[PDB]
Amino acid sequence: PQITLWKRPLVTIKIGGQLKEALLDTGADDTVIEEMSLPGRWKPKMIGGIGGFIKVRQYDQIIIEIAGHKAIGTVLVGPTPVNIIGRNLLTQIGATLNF
Amino acid sequence: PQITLWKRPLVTIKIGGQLKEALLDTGADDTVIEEMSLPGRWKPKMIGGIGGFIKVRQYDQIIIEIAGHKAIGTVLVGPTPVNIIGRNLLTQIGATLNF
Ligand SMILES: Cc1ccc(C(=O)N[C@@H](Cc2ccccc2)[C@H](O)CN(CC(C)C)S(=O)(=O)c2ccc(N)cc2)cc1Nc1nccc(-c2cccnc2)n1
Ligand SMILES: [Cl-]
Ligand SMILES: [Cl-]
Ligand SMILES: [Cl-]
Ligand SMILES: [Cl-]
Ligand code: NA
Ligand code: NA
Repeated sequence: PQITLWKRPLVTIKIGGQLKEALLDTGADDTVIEEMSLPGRWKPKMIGGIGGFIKVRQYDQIIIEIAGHKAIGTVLVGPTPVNIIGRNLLTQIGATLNF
Repeated sequence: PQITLWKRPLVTIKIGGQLKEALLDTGADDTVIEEMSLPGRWKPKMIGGIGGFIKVRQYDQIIIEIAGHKAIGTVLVGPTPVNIIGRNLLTQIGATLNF
């Protein structure tokens, strides 16, 4: 698809058996999801941006279906105000910015 | 161009005759730049990021070139970690997300 930017680029994802709405975010290095359980090992991480830092749990090798496209990678879980699909998974679905 | 997302989507911008680096950020509603001098009056704005909110200065109808594409629009100035080109100006340069 071609997604214009007149509105926020929100899509449906499936993660950990759950459907969520998430922002396709070229400004985010990694994917960050609101609090949920995921299986397997994790380790703590701090991530920063406008307004400072939050503590998250880093889960590696997590499968996510993004607008119907499967990808695997790291998912950070923590108190993000918005679910964000970052570059680490945008690359895997072949997302590009075009102008 | 067609910009892939394996690296941060950094471009050169020009504002007030000065070249700066900025991130093309589909997850940002609005363009936010680090402290600089801009002409004219400003209005207050609160924006919300990953870590909470920052107060910024809103300057309207500012001339800005983005990766060689001319825009005129709103620029927010405040303590952002990186200069970010948000959707308000990504639409002016005709940017879409594609996969
Ligand atoms: C005006 C404005 C300026 C900058 C930003 C912004 O910092 N965007 C964030 C994403 C975001 C969006 C909304 C809330 C928190 C985080 C940006 O795209 C990515 N950030 C990095 C950039 C600042 C360099 S980030 O979120 O800090 C970040 C850092 C590390 C990682 N791994 C992932 C994300 C957002 C807005 N506002 C905005 N933009 C998009 C959606 C909403 C929103 C959504 C729901 C309800 N209300 C507002 N609000
Ligand atoms: Cl990854
Ligand atoms: Cl590629
Ligand atoms: Cl905001
Ligand atoms: Cl604008
Ligand atoms: Na894992
Ligand atoms: Na103005």
